[PDB]
Formats: sequence, structure tokens, C-alpha cells
Amino acid sequence: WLVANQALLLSYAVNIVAALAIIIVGLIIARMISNAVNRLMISRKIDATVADFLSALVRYGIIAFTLIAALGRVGVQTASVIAVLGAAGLAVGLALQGSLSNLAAGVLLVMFRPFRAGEYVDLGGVAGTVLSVQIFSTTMRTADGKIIVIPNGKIIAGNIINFSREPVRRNEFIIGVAYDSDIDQVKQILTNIIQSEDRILKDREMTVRLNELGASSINFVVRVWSNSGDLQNVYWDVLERIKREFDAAGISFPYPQMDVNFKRV
Amino acid sequence: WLVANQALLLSYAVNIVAALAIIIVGLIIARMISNAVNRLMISRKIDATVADFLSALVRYGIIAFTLIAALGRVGVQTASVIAVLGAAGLAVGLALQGSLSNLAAGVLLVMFRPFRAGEYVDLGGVAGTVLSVQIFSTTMRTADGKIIVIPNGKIIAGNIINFSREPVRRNEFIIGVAYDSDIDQVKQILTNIIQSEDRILKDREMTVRLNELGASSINFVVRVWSNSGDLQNVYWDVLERIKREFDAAGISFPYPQMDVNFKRV
Amino acid sequence: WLVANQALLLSYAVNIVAALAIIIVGLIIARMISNAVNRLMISRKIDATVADFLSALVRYGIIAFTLIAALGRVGVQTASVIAVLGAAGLAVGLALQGSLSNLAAGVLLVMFRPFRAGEYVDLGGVAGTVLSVQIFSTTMRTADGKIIVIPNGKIIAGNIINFSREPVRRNEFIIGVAYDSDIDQVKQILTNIIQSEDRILKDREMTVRLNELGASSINFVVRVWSNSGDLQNVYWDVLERIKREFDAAGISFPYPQMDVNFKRV
Amino acid sequence: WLVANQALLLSYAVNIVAALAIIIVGLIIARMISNAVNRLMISRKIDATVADFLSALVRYGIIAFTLIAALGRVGVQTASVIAVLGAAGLAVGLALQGSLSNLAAGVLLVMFRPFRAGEYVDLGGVAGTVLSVQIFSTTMRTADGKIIVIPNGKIIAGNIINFSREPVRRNEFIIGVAYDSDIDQVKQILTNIIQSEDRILKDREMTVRLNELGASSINFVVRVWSNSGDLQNVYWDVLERIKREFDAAGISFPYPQMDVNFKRV
Amino acid sequence: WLVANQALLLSYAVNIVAALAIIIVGLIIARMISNAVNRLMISRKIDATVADFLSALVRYGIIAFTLIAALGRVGVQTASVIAVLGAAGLAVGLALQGSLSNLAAGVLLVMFRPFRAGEYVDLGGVAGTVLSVQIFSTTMRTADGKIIVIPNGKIIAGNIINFSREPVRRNEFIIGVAYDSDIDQVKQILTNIIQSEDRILKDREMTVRLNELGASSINFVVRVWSNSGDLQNVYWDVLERIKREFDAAGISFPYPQMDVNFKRV
Amino acid sequence: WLVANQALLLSYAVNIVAALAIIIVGLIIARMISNAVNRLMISRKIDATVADFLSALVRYGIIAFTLIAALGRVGVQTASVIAVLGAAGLAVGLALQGSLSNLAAGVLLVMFRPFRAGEYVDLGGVAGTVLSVQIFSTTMRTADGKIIVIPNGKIIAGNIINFSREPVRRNEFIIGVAYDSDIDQVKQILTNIIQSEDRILKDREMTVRLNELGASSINFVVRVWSNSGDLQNVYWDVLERIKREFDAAGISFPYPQMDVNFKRV
Amino acid sequence: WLVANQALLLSYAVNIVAALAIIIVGLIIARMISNAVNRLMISRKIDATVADFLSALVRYGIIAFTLIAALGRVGVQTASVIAVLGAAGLAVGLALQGSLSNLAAGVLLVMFRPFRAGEYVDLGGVAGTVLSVQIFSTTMRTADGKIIVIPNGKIIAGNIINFSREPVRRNEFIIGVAYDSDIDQVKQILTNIIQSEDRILKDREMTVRLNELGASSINFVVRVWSNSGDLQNVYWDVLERIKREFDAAGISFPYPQMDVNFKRV
Ligand SMILES: CCCCCCCC/C=C\CCCCCCCC(=O)OC[C@H](COP(=O)(O)OCC[N+](C)(C)C)OC(=O)CCCCCCC/C=C\CCCCCCCC
Ligand SMILES: CCCCCCCC/C=C\CCCCCCCC(=O)OC[C@H](COP(=O)(O)OCC[N+](C)(C)C)OC(=O)CCCCCCC/C=C\CCCCCCCC
Ligand SMILES: CCCCCCCC/C=C\CCCCCCCC(=O)OC[C@H](COP(=O)(O)OCC[N+](C)(C)C)OC(=O)CCCCCCC/C=C\CCCCCCCC
Repeated sequence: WLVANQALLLSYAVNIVAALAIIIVGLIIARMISNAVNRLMISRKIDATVADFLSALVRYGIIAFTLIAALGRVGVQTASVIAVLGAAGLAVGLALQGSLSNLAAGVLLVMFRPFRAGEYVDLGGVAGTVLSVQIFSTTMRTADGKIIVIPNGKIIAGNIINFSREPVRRNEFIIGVAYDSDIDQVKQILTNIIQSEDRILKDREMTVRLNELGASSINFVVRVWSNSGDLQNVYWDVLERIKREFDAAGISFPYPQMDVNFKRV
Repeated sequence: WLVANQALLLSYAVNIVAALAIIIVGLIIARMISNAVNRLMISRKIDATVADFLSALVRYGIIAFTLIAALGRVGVQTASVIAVLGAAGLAVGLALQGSLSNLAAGVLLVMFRPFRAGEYVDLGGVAGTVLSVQIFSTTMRTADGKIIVIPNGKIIAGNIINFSREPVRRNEFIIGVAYDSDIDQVKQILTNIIQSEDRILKDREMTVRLNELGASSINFVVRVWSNSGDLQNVYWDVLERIKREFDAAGISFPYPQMDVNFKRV
Repeated sequence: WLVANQALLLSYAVNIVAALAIIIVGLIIARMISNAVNRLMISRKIDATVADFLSALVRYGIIAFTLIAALGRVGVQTASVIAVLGAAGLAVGLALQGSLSNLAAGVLLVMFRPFRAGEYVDLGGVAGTVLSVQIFSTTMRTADGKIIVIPNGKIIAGNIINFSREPVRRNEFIIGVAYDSDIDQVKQILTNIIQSEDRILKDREMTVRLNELGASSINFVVRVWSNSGDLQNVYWDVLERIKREFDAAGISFPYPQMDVNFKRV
Repeated sequence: WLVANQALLLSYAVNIVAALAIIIVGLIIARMISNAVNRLMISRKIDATVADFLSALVRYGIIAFTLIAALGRVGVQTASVIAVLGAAGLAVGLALQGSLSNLAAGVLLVMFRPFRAGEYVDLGGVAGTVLSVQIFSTTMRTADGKIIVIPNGKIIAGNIINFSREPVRRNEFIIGVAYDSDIDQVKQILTNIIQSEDRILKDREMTVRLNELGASSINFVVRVWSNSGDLQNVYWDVLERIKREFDAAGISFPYPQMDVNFKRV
Repeated sequence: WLVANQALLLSYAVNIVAALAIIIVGLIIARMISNAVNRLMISRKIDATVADFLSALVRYGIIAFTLIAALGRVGVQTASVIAVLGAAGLAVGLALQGSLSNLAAGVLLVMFRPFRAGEYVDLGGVAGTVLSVQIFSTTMRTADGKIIVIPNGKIIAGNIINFSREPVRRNEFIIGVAYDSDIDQVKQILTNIIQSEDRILKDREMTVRLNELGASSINFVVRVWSNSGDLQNVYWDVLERIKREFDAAGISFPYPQMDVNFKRV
Repeated sequence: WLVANQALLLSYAVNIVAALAIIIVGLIIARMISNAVNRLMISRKIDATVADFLSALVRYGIIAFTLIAALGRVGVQTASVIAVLGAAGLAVGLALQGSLSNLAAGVLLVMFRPFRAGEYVDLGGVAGTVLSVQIFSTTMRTADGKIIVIPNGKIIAGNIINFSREPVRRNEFIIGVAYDSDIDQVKQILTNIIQSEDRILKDREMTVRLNELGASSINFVVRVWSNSGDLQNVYWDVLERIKREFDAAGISFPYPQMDVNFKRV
Repeated sequence: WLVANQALLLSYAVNIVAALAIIIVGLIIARMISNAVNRLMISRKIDATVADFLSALVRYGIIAFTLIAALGRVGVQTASVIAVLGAAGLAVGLALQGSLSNLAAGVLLVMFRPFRAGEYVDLGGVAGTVLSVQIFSTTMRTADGKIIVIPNGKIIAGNIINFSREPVRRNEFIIGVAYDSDIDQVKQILTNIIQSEDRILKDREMTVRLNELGASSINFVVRVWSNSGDLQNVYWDVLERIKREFDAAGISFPYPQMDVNFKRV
């Protein structure tokens, strides 16, 4: 009988009063925090539907938190709701793995700087000048003139070749001449063409060596070092001069040779 | 003996009354929340069987929650049911990883805009004009006229080449002429053809250089910058004009040359 | 001594009575739920051994639940059994990841409809007409006549090219003619063949331009738009007419040309 | 002092008696369950060492469970043992992911039947007649005569082309004839050869169209529908008849043509 | 003041005595279990440093368990140590995923037997005779004579082609003859060569059909079934006999034919 | 009624006083730890916005910790907040997997040293001289002159070929001579060229053997060991000397031979 | 009022005294364990900064453990700190997955020995002699002379071909002779060359059979077994002897034959 010779009914009364207190302060704290986030988002920047589900999801989250806290305050065991809610949080955490990976990689590309804005690089077989580095992705304009947006988590997970870091780079040529050409003559013509060029650095190597005895031609290699801004112009100028002086000196560039053994008359 | 000189039977009575209370309010709250979700889904949009298992799964979920909460209120240890239920929730969370990944990537493609509707792009080797960006996927019509639906989580995880972002792009030509052709003559003909075209931008580079000494031809490169809407028309017009003026000036486009050494008479 | 001046033996007696109560109602609820699932599976649909392990696994699951709940009610700590049981549930949840992924993707392919039954599509390099979309997989008959069953989780994870969505598509031709052919003559013959075809749409583009100066031929491109049902017939008809009028007008389709420089007499 | 004016020593005595009770009933229940599993495995089927570690691992598992339950009954905190044991269970659950995935896929291949025993299929680039579908893998004999065992989790994760599902399939031919051949003559000869064959279905399409203007030959395509058992025989018969009637009608099958421009006398 | 009118100091005294009891029995049980594992490992098999860290890691594990159980018995909250220890156990469980996967696959390859010792198989593009199947890997000697050790988890995860399971296999030939050869003559010569061979099974198929009209040759196919031990010898014998009788009957094996159109005199 | 014949109101008063104490010492400890981290970051090194969100995230973390500790001290159940917070921590832990993997691999590349600064290596098909090894990545300059930044977690996960570790390496040549050349003459010329070179190590192997009977040439192999700094110079010198002495001794380097059977007069 | 008619203030006093006791013994045990690890690391082996962060991280870990144990002893709920700390431990556990995988694989490569030091093997397309097997990686010198460091977790995850395990291996030759050559003459010459070699094992197979009727040559195969140390020398000797005796017996090695049909006079 409930003749009240006990204090457990007092404990039950303070439990239901505490549950109603949790409900009403959860409602008003949800309202005030939604108002504060709504005030601090409009002043800074908003998208309409994005800020809508932002404030809505924060409000539903804090309402669900205070509702199951009030259910647990009464005496209802709420561990299944916490299990489903933790599984849903882990699902959202697996969903946002690539985005947060791009964000962490974007932080690392700002702290450590392998490349900066205006530096010709290569990011996994994609070459071009870096325009800007942002939090999720970098934009880079190629030599063709097209803009490529690459996420940061793929930038760091691969090699990042930087062309504009070292001021001195190397050209390489494969000059195929005929088998009947003199080795010393072709070598001294190529040496004169290399040493008569002022933008080829003389303190580095100036290799002119027979590299390969190919199918229809002996291939010479010539490797010269220039500044990184003069590289393509040195390539074009010395290639044109190689062609002009080999045509002037009688050295022939062979076609795809073939021997034919004639039969059946 | 049960002569009731104790209050633990009072505690057991309020436990079984509380368990029955949890059962009946779980039933009526399941009914009212199923009615409210049923009312708010018919007005907005429904598929028949989809809304059927939606309201059914929400109802079975809240019934299972209140049933094992009522079992735990009696004194039955329910941690194994919570373990299996959390494992099933983690299974469903691993199942919905790709869908929620596409949803998060679709949010990022609306906040950050690498591309918009009506902008010729390239999304992992798939080129075409973007029709619309949605929450799970984007539809884009190619130049061939076919519609391709690409999920957003694969859009962000790869490179996204944007052709219609930079207003000025570059053409490139590989003009192969014979070895006997004059370098200066071919170079000045190509320079006249480039400088006589009004849609080629004169403040950018106008490269006409000998690029390669190939197998049966010397390959010239000519690289010119045009507006992004005039690019293909400039390509076609100046290629036709290259062919006409090289035919008029005697410069030959060589066939695949070959040297034959005749033997065995 | 056990002279019973305490109520903890009363508590122990109600614990062992409660444990026996949990055991017997777990047995009879296992029997009644197995009977109800057995009755509701035979009426709807069954496979014999599949329904056998279905009802068997549900019965062993609820028996294991009530047995370790009764062990925990006595005072035996059962957290290790819950740890192994949660690990086994997570193992089964990792096992059913692909199947539930196919199920979720099959729900998304019914809500959002990129394709329907009877619509020629391409699902990751597999083309053919969709027969039916089911919960785990779609069946599609190719043009060759073979039936291909593709799981839905691989359909959504890749590109889904839809041919029968846009009513107007484009043909493309690479017509290789000889270097000696007149550009204007071949261009006006191709223009007459295009403009004399009634199933080629005249409000779209009708490109006939010199596209490429190839190895042994200049390649013209001609790109015309037709309805999606007339596309292959337009291709065949205008290709046959191109061959007939180029044979009638003296324009030659060249063979793989080659220049031979004869040596060694 | 231990003068026993308290009941906590009574509580400690019933705790150590309960711990000894847990130990001895864990021993005898381990013995009886090991005896029951040993009796039910010998009658059904056994491998010697496999059944050895099966009964051994079940016995060590239930002994470890009752030992740490008895340690927790005394008052020793056992949560670290439960943490290591749950980590080991999750390790074994990650180890058995592929096997249980093959088992779940084998259940799905028996409920849904894309293929049955004796049905020529293609399972990820592996073609052959299905012998039997089992719980972990399917065996299929190829046309070459070799037996291939494919796991089910790789069967469902890829495309499963079924050749023997549709009763009517299509042949396709690429008939390359010379440029000098008449289009109408070759087309009417191929039409007569197709319409004179009784196993080619006349209500389907009978395409005979010029498909491609290739390098050294114009390629005709002819596509005919036959029953799925007559397909290869129709292919062989009509290919032999194409060769015989093109040899009889003067239509030539060209060799790899080449134009040679003779120079250097 | 500590005038001892309470029993909580009695409770604290039995807690510190119980903690010291846990420490000393953890030490002596660690010593006895290390002695028992040390005695049962030396008799069976040991590696020196491997058994060293085995007994050492078991001893440090049981010492860490009893130390944090004794810390939790005093009143120090030890849940952070359990969190780090469970994370380390999950790290070791992720580390041993491939090894335990190979072990589970090795159990499945002994229960189910796709192959046994001395059976020519193909395990993911690796062919050879199986020497032995072990718990982590199988060793197989190829036809070249080299020993290849393949882990079991890669064996089951791929296709396992078994050559020595079916006793009857099929040979296939591509016999390319000239266009001028008679179809009936070549077909009856090949039929006589097939029917004059005693190790070719006559109840199976004996296909001799024109398969392909190739570039420079018509390709006949001949497919014959033999026993699995006579297969290569039948191949060699009937190929030599095909060459001898086609040389005797005037049928020519053509070279790579080519048509040359001579120009520029 | 609240006539205060109980001490639970005393317990509630000390709970709310303890909650306010937790709040105020959480505020001042957050302020002091933020001040201490702010003081110890400015002296050592800072980036502005990076140190901003560093101190901000530490402050919000300790404020959230003390707020939900104060909520749990009152009596509000906070296990859902801990579930969401642990899921967010696991999300951030999955996000930082690649970065911490690169950090652990960078520690292993400093403890174990497969390569050091100034040592020509190959890191997954990327060759060049190592400049420096850092905590997340190594920079290495190639022979071309470009700087490549490779993350450490990809360095250790693949092969790391080290060229500059062994002081003695081997050259290999494929010398193709004509079929009519004498084997003994070519072998003794190559042996004289090898034994007349002083930088070829004589205590190692000096192989000069006929390796291959190729399509148009017999290929000799010659394999010689030199020091690792003389390797390319030995290659170039002995290749030039091979060409000079084979031209002097009449041994011919053949072109791509071909037999032609003339038909159709 | 605090007139002290209760023992809960006594309980609070022993709680704050116990918290201070936990703090001071956590400090001195952190100091003593840091001193003991510092003493046992300097004697054995150290790197400076590595041992620095080792002792530092152990000290910060045990200080964080005793600080949050002392916070939980007071009454502050510390489950959020344990959630973040367990998430950070799981992050570090995912970071060290590859390193611990290499360590476990290195243990398996020492217990099971597929290869030892000084044994020519092939580890995933990388061949060479094993120098040493270590805990994280194996070093192996190739035949070229370069040192390759391969991690153990990639060694076990792939095939490991062992050349130096079986003492007897097999050579294989593809001898292409002309169509006009006699089959019996070439077969008996090859049989005499094989049977006149003493290092070819006579109890194994000595296959000399016509293998293939190729494009311009009939290819004979000859397969002989030798010891594993004589294999390359047998290859070279018998290949040179094949060339010498086929040149002496008039058997010709054909060039790439071609038939030419001359047209257009
Ligand atoms: C989406 C659904 C949203 C629904 C939100 C509704 C919020 C409801 C919040 C407050 C309204 C409560 C009105 C009835 C409560 C009056 C009874 C009472 O004054 O309470 C006294 C006893 C205390 O017992 P005690 O101190 O010995 O327990 C120990 C627990 N310690 C340790 C925390 C103290 O309380 C008891 O006996 C338990 C009495 C049973 C209370 C029945 C009301 C339960 C309401 C909903 C259940 C539906 C479940 C839905 C699925 C969720 C699964 C988790
Ligand atoms: C899919 C299956 C659906 C089944 C749903 C059925 C819902 C049943 C809900 C209510 C009906 C209960 C009727 C019997 C209860 C009367 C006994 C009683 O008035 O209760 C008093 C004692 C209290 O004890 P206490 O305060 O000292 O405990 C401390 C627990 N604290 C801390 C929460 C207070 O209760 C005890 O002694 C324990 C008495 C044992 C109660 C036996 C009835 C158990 C029903 C089903 C068990 C089947 C298990 C199925 C598998 C699930 C595994 C989890
Ligand atoms: C696959 C195996 C299937 C086996 C299923 C068998 C089901 C057995 C179920 C019932 C039979 C019980 C018969 C003996 C019980 C009579 C003793 C008794 O009347 O109980 C009174 C005391 C209560 O103590 P308390 O209220 O102060 O505790 C606080 C616990 N609170 C908070 C929940 C109240 O109980 C105690 O002292 C503890 C007395 C120790 C009971 C010994 C019987 C344990 C049976 C099996 C153990 C084997 C373990 C197998 C591995 C599983 C590891 C989890």
C-alpha cells in the first residue's frame, strides 16, 4: 500500500521533476543555440538550404540528445538507442572519410610546401602551373590552357614532381645517324654545336657519346644542362642547328632501312 | 516466507507496473509516430512499397527498442540483444557507405563549384556538357549526344578537368614535312598562315619551331592561343590553309619512307 | 551461520526463481515465435533447407539470448560471451556487406531511375537492353542475344551510359582520301550526300571539315545528327552512298602508301 | 577486528562458494558439451585433426569463459581479459571474412538462380558448363575439358554472362572484299546465302550491309539470328558457303594491299 | 575523526589485503604458467628467440592483467588502460589478418579438396604439380622444374583451374592453308589423319571445319578429344603428320602474303 | 514534503556545488592551458591560422569535456554525447591514417637506413639521388634535374632498389651480328676488347657467349663487372670500341632482313 | 547544514586524500619507470631523438593515465576522455598496420623457411640472391649487382618462386627452321647434339618434337633436364652447337619470309 512510510516515492517525484526539467531546458537551450548559430552564420556566409539543414541537424541532434537523456533519467534503459545512434555516427564518419582526408592533406600542403602558387609541377601524370591551394583541392592551369582541380588527398598519396624547384635542368637528345657515318666526325660536330651555345652550362657535364647500335641507325646521345627557363629554347635552337650542320657536312639521317632477298625471279 | 516485512516486493511491484507502462506507451508512441510519418510522407512524396517499408522499419525499430527496454526494466539482462543490434547497425552502416559518400560528395559539389550546369568538363576520362548536379549523381550530355550519369563520390575522388573555365586555350599541330624541305621556307609559310589569322591571339605565344627529327619526316610544332569558343574552328581553318599553301609552295607531306637494299639479283 | 536473520537469502531465492522464470518463458517464447515464423513462411514462400536454417538460427539465437540473460540474472558475469557474440555479429555484418550494398543500390535504382525496362544502356562497358531491375541485380539482354546479370552495387559504383534517353544522337565518319584529291570537290560531294538525306536533322550541325593529315591519307570528318532510332540506318545508307559517289567522281580511297628508296642495284 | 558483528563476511563466504560452484559446473558442463559434440560429430562426418581442434577449441572457449566468470564473481576486475578476448574475436572475424562472404554468396546463388547445373555461362571471363553449385564454390567444366573451381563471392561480385538462357542468339560476320567489287552483287550473293539457310530465323533481322571502308578492303557485316544450339553449325556452314560462292562468282578476298612509290632508280 | 565507529575502514583493509593477494597470486600463477608453457614447448618443438618472446609475451600479458586488476581492486579507475590495451589488441588483430586468412584458407583446402598432392593445376596463372598442402601455403613444382610457394588465402580468393581432374581433354589446331586450296581435299586429308589415330577418342566430337577467312590464309580448326595423359603426344604426332601429308598432297602453308601496286616507274 | 528529515537534499546540494566547481575549474584550466600552449607555440614556430585552430580546437575540446563531465555530475545521462564524440574521434582517426602512416614510415626510414642523403636509388620506378629524408616525405633529385617528393608510406610499401650500395655492378650488351659471321672470330674480338679494358674487373666473370638466334641476327651477350662509378663510362667506351673493331674486321651489323618471294611477274 | 551528523563528508575526505595519493604516486612511478627505461635503453642501443620521444611518450602516457584516474576518483566523469583516447589509440593502431604486418610476416619467414641466405629466388617479379632476412624486410642482390630491400608483408602476400630449391631444372629451346627442311634430319641432328652432351640428364625426358607451324618457320622444341648449376652453361653450349651443326648440315634458319604479288607493272 502507498501509505507513504518511505522516501522512494520522494525519489520518484524528484526523478519525474528532473526529467521535466531536462526536457524544458533541452528545449530552451536548443532554441538559444539554434538562434546563436543562426546569428553567427548569416553575418559570415550562408548558402540557403545548406545553412537550413545545418541549423536543422544541430537542432534535431540536441533535441534527440536531451530526449533520450530525459528517458534515461526516468528509468527507461536507452542503450539500444545509443547503439543505433553510435552506428549511425560511425556510418557518417565512414562517409566523410574522403572529405576529411582531403582536408588533412590540404593542411599538410600548406604547412609543408612542396609547391606554391605559380610553380610548374606534375601531380600524378598531370602537369601545369599551380594557381591556388585550397582546403579541399588545388587548381592548376596546364600548358594547354585548361584548369584542372585535383583533390589534396590524391596529391599527397602520390608522387609530386616539381619542375620549377631546381634552377638547372638537363636536355637529352637521341640523334640517329647512319652506320656508314664516321664516329669522330659526328662527335666533333656535335661537340662544336654544344660548345658554341652560350646558354648551355659549361661547368656541368657535356656528354656526346655513342649510346645505342639500333636497328637502322646508330643513336648518339647528347646531354646538356641549362637553366630551367632556357630549357625548351635551347632544345629547339640546338636541334635546328644539329639538322643544319648535319645536312651541311654530309651526315645522313637514315630512313627505316630493310634488306630484301629477291626470290622466285 | 512472504509475510511482507520488507519493501523489495514493493520494488518488484513498481518494476512490473513500470514495465507494463513502458510496453503500452511504446505501443501508442509507435502508433502516433507511425501515423505522423505516414501523414507527412503522403503530402510531400511517396513511392508505395518504399514508403511501406519506411514506416514499417521505423515501427519495428521503435517496437524492438521499447520491448528490450521493458525487458531490461524487469531485470532480464539484454546486453546480447544490444550487441547483435549494434552489429546489425554497423552492417547497415557499412552497406550505406557508397550512398552516403555520394551524398557528401554531392554536397561538396554544390558548396564548392568546380563546374555548373552548361560547362564542358572531363570527369575521369568522360567528357561532355553538365546538365544538372543532383544529390547522388550528375548527368552530363556528351558531344556524341548520349547522357551519362556519374556518381558524385567518383567525381570528387578523381581529377575533374574543366575546359570551359579558362576563356583562352591553345591549339597544337604536328606538321610532318620531308627531310629535303627548307627549314626557313616552311617556317615562314607557317608564320604567315598564323599571322594572317585574326582569331589567333597575338599577345600570347606564336611558336613555330622544328620539334622532332622523326623516322620519315621532320615534325614541326605550331602552338597558337585562341578563345575557347573559336578553338576547333581555328584548328580546322588553319589546317586546311596549311595543306593548301604547302601544296602551292611545293613542300611535300611524305609517305612512310623506306630504304630497300636489293640482294640475290 | 544461516539462522536467517537477513533478507539476502530472500533476495537469492527470488533470483533463482527469476532465473528459472527467464528460462521457461524463453523456451516457450522461442517455441511460439518459431511456430509463428514457421506459419508465416510456409504460406508466403519457402525453400526447404533455407527456411530450415532460417527458423533454426532464429530459435538458436533467442535460446542463446535467454540462456545468457538467465546466467546474468543469477550472478554469473557474462560480458565475455557478449564480447564473442558481438565479434561474431560484426563478422556476419562484414560478410553481408556486398549483399546489403547490392540491396541498397537496388533501392536507389528504383527510386531514382537512370534506366527502366526496355532502354538500351551501358553499365561499365556492358551494353544491352534492360529486361528487369530487381533487388540484388539487373538482367539485360545484349544486341548479341545473351543475358547478363549485373549486381546493383557495381551499377551505381560506376558510370551508367544511357543511349535511349536523348532522342537525337550523332554519327561520325573518318573518310580517308588521297593527298592528290581536291579539298573543295570532296567537301562538296560530301555536303551533297549529307543534304540529300532526309533523316539527317538540318537544324543541327552538319560538319564536313578536313580533320587530319594522316600517314597515307587526309582524313575528313563528317558529323551529322539523326534521331536515335534512325542512327545505324543513316550510318549504313550514307556510307554506301559515300563509296558509290567517290567511285563515280574519281576520288580514290588510298591503300597504305610507302616510299621505297632502291639501293645496291 | 573480525569479531563478526557484520554480514559482509557472510557475503564473502557466499561469494567464494559461488565462485567454486561456477568453476565446478563450468568443468562438468564443458565435459558434457564436449561429449555431446563429440557424439554428434562422429555419427555425421569427421576429419580427424579437424574434429580434434573443433572440440578442443570449444572446450577451451567454455573453460576460459567460466574461469573469467569465476574470477569476476570473486571481485577481480576482468575487463582487460574481455578487451583482449574481444579483440581476438574481431581478429578471427576479419580472418573469416572471405569464407563467410563465399558462404553468403553461395546461399544467394541457390535462392536466386542465374545459372543451374548444365548451363553454359561466363563468370568473369571464364566460360564453361556449370557442373554443380556448392556452399563455397562452383565447379564448371570448360569447352576445353578442364575443371575450374570459382568461389561464390567472386561470382556475385562480377558480371555473370549466361549464354544458355535465351534460346535465340545472333551470329556476326566481317566479310572483307576488294574495293573493285560491286556492292549490289556481293550484297545479293550474301542475301541468297542467308535466305537459302533453313536454320536462320526469318522473322528476326537479316542484315547484310556495308559496314566499314577499311585499309585494304571494304568490310560487309551480316548478322543473322539462329537457335542457341544451331549457332556454331550455322556459322561454319554459311562461312564455308560464303567462301565457295565468292570464289565461284569472281569476288576476291584481298591480301594486305600496299602502294609502293619507287625512287632512286 | 578515525575513532572507528564504522566498517568502511574494515572494507578498506579487506580491499588492500585483496589487492596484495591479487598481486602475489598473479606473480605465482604467472611463474607457474610460464614454467608449464616452457616445459610443454621444449619437448614438442622450439625456435630459441621465438619461444623466448612467446613465453615472455605471455608472462608480460598475464602480469599486466593482474597489475591492472589489482589497481582496479583498490579503487583506481583503469578504463583508460583497458581502452589503450583494446586498441593495441585490435592493432595486432589487424596485423595478423593475412596470416590468419591464410590459415583459414588452408583449413578449407584440406576439408574441401580441389587439388591434392601430385595433380597438375593452375593457381592464378601459375601452373605446376602440387607437392604438398600446408597450413599457410602450398608448394608446387612447375614443368620447368622450379618450386613455387603460394599462400592459401590467395589460392582460394582466385580461380583454381584443375587439369588432372577430368580424365579426357581436348586438343585444338589452327591450320592455315592458302586461298587456292580445295576445301574438300584439305577437309578429307585432315579427317583421314584424325581417324587414323588410335589415341583420339571416337565417341566424342571430331570437328574439322573451316573456322576463319584470315588475312593471308583460311584457317581450319580441328578439335579432338584424348585422354589427359596422351594429350601432348597426340598433339605432336598429329601435327607432324599434318605437315607431312600436306607437303605430300601439294597443299601449301602460305607466307604473309601482300599485294604491291607499283608506281612512279 | 521537503521538511528535511533526510540527507539526499544534502547530496543534491553537494552535487550542484560540485557541478559548478567542475564548470569554473574547467574554464580556468582551459584558459591556463590555452595560455601555456599559446606561449610555447609562439617561441618555437607558428603559422597564423594553423596555430589559431590548434589552440581553438584544444580549447573547445577541453571545454566540451568539462561541460559533459559537469552534466554527468548533475545526473544527466551523457552516454549519447560520448557515443557521437567517439564516432567523431574515430572519423578523425580514419582521416589521419595516411599522414600518420607516412610519419611511422619516416621513423622507420631513419632507424633502419636503406638509403641516406646522396645515394642513387629507385623508389617504385622513380630513380634519382636522395636529397633529404624528412618526417612525412623524402625529396630526391633525378638525373634529369627535377625534384620529386615521395611520401614515406609509399616508399616502405614498395621495393626500394639501391644502386649505390654495392660498389661493383655489371654491364650487359646485346650485340647482334649477321648469320654469316664466324662465331669464333666475333667471340675472340669481343674477348680482346674486354680484356684490353682496365676498368673491367678481371676476377669476376667475363662472359662472351652466343645468347640468341634471333629473327635477322644472332645476338651475342657480353657481361662484365666494373666499379659502380665507372659503369656508364665503361659502357660507352667499350660500345664505341665494339663498333670500331667490328667495322675494321668486316663483321656486319645486319639490318631487318626479309625474304621476298616474287609472284604474278 | 554541515554539523557533521553523517559519514559522507568522511567519504569525501578519503576521496580527496585518495586522489592526491593517486597523483603523487603517479608522478613518482612515472619518474621511476622513465628512469628504468632510460637506464635500460642507453646500455642496449639508442638513437638520440628516437629514445627521446620514446621515454617522453611513455612518460606522457602514464601521466595522462594517472591524471584521468585521479579525476575519476574525485567524481568527475571521464568517459569522454576515454572515448577520445581510445579513438586516438585506434588511429595509431591503423597507422602501424603495415609495419606490424611486415613484422608478423618476418616472423613467419624465419619459422617457415621458403628461402634462406644465399638462395636464388623470385619475389614478385624480382629475382636475385637473398643476402639476409630481417624483421621488417629482406635484402637481396640481383644478378646485375644491385641491392633490393623488399618488405616481408609483400613477400608473403605474393608468390615466392624458388629457383635453388630443386636441384634439377629444365632448358627449353625454340629452334625455327625453314619449311623445306626435312623433319627427320633436323630431329636426328638435334637428338645427336642432345645425346652427345654429358651434363644433360639421360634418365629424364629428352623431347625433340615439332611444336609449331609458324608464320615463316616450323618451330621445333627441345626440352632437356640438367643440374641447377649447369643450366645456363648447358644452354649456351648446346645452342652454339645447334648453330654450328645446322650450318654444317645445310639446314637454314629462315628470315621473315613474305610473298609479294606484283601489280601495276
Ligand atoms: C521518439 C519517442 C519520444 C518520446 C519522448 C517522451 C519523453 C518522456 C519523458 C518524460 C515523461 C515521463 C512520464 C512518466 C514517468 C513517471 C514515472 C516516474 O516518475 O519515474 C519514476 C521511476 C523511477 O524508477 P527508478 O528510480 O527505480 O530507476 C532508476 C533510474 N535512475 C537510476 C536513473 C534513477 O521511473 C520508472 O520506474 C519508469 C517509469 C516508466 C516511464 C514510462 C514513460 C516512458 C516514455 C516513453 C517510452 C517509449 C520508449 C520509446 C523507445 C525508446 C527506447 C529507449
Ligand atoms: C522476442 C521476445 C519478445 C518478448 C517480450 C516480452 C516482454 C515481457 C515484459 C514484461 C512481462 C514481465 C512479466 C514477468 C515479470 C514479473 C517479475 C517482476 O515483477 O520483476 C521483478 C524482478 C526485479 O528484480 P530486480 O529489481 O532485483 O532486478 C534489478 C533490475 N533493475 C535494476 C532494473 C531494477 O524481476 C526479476 O527478478 C526477473 C523476473 C523474470 C521475468 C521473466 C519474464 C522475461 C520475459 C521474457 C524473457 C525471454 C528472453 C528472450 C531473449 C531476450 C534476451 C534478453
Ligand atoms: C552453454 C552453457 C549453458 C548453461 C546454461 C545453464 C543455465 C543455468 C541457469 C540457472 C541455474 C542456476 C542454478 C544455481 C543458481 C543458484 C544460486 C542462486 O540462487 O543465486 C543467488 C546468487 C546471487 O548473487 P548476487 O545477487 O549477490 O549477485 C548479484 C547479481 N544481480 C545484480 C543480478 C542480482 O547467485 C550467485 O551467487 C552465483 C551462484 C553461481 C551459480 C552457479 C551456476 C552457474 C551455471 C553455469 C556456469 C557455467 C558458465 C559457462 C560459461 C558462461 C560464462 C558466462
